[PDB]
Amino acid sequence: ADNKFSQSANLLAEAKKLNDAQGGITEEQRNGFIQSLKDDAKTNPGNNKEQQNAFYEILHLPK
Repeated sequence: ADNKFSQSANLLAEAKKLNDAQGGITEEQRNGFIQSLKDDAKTNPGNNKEQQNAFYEILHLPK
């Protein structure tokens, strides 16, 4: 029943490890995460407002 969580929260944990193992991602790498957050989530009203919060954590970290 852990399917209601968007992959964003999963990528939060996963990218945390991935990025470190890669030795810090470059600017273009994050564009390969932005698409991975929602993929094609249709932009569900309210839901994506929630997704936006996770979006805010992946597009930048040292900035």
